[PDB]
Amino acid sequence: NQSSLLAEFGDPITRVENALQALREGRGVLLLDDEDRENEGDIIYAVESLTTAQMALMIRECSGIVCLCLTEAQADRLALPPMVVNNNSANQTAFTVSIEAKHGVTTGVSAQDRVTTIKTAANPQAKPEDLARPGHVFPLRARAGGVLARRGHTEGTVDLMQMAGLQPAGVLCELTNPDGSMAKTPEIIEFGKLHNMPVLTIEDMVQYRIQFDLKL
Amino acid sequence: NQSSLLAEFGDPITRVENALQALREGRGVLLLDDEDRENEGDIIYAVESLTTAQMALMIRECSGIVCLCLTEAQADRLALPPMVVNNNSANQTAFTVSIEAKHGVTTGVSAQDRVTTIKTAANPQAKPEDLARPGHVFPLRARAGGVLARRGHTEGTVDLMQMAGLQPAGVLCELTNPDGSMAKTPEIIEFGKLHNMPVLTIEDMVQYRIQFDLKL
Ligand SMILES: O=C(CO)[C@H](O)[C@H](O)COP(=O)(O)O
Ligand SMILES: O=C(CO)[C@H](O)[C@H](O)COP(=O)(O)O
Repeated sequence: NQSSLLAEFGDPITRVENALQALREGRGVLLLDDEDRENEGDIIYAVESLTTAQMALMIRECSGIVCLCLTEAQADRLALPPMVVNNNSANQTAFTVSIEAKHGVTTGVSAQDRVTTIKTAANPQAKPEDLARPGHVFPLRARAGGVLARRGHTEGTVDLMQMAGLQPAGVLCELTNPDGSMAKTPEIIEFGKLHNMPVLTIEDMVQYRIQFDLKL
Repeated sequence: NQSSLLAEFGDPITRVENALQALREGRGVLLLDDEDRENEGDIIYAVESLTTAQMALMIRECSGIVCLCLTEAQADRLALPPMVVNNNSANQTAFTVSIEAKHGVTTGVSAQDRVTTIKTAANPQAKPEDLARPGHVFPLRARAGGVLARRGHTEGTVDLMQMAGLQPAGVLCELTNPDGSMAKTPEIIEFGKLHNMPVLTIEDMVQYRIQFDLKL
């Protein structure tokens, strides 16, 4: 089972604390949502410490559709409305229009270029004109309340940054097996051991936020 | 130089003919745009013969942002308007809203799921309701006239299918080096030898279409 498989990463509180410390150290984490939801594990990195090598790993090992999780306030500052008015995706994934840094990039898709765009968008002083649309980074609007309002990786990403005392922006991408199928828990666990990345779940975060009374 | 490097794939007419034959055989090709444009090589596959293994290779080896090149007529049939009204991307890349098959998929990102979405969208009998929006496949509207009107990989993709007598839909994705930088011509050539994929350029296609008087 999953509870049993994740036991070696510690108990739920420990899994959360280890993930937060990894982010504070500039390392990535692996976040699983509910088994009855997507049942997928995303690599998560903080934007603050994001490097080209970390983006290259996401591209190499994940779906390649690398998303930028923002607060509603930051997406509003950037003038990024939802990509679609009537979202009928299964989870109502909150894609805004896609973005490219207006300056400092070329075609936008290289690992370096994606980082430039992400840092440009996540800048607390950013303005809409700093970003061209469309582009090759995919922002996502986290719901107010985080994982206590919506049990998505989007909310998990922003909550992890806030809980770790980091600027409230992170990137995510779904871990993919070489044959193109999506990684499930055993493969996620093995990837996290290989890359020294903590694994935790949305359920871990929810019970952690409830018990420590963690508004954000 | 590039002319010299591609000489081993044949002369320009031969490079085009070999690419067309590969597509007819269900194989992929590598298309380079102008050195002074993106200077990137895209893997191209025909939708008609697209397999999970081909999609997995694109995800593994390319940017992961896999695009579906459609005619204007097919995008209109699907009710896919441009993603952004005032496109200010550098090349005015003609992204529509992103799409997911409404049925037959789960999270949409697995290689199989992307193929299901692509085949669903490319179906000559498709209807808008067959696709959820947003999603994890990125359609692109090819300009009328193809590479004789716009020298993009988008037009190259649809033109190649039409020139090969295939249904006029193809997928593309930018070849990426493991370190996250974008592949340039020497790496593209080496990838095409490794994977038995012909390499050709947009310039090859333009002069080919002009000289053989090829409306499409
Ligand atoms: O679609 C996705 C990104 O492209 C993934 O599902 C991502 O994990 C965000 O979605 P959510 O917040 O719904 O879990
Ligand atoms: O952005 C892209 C896809 O995401 C690439 O540039 C793609 O090759 C299509 O663009 P174009 O037709 O302008 O060459």
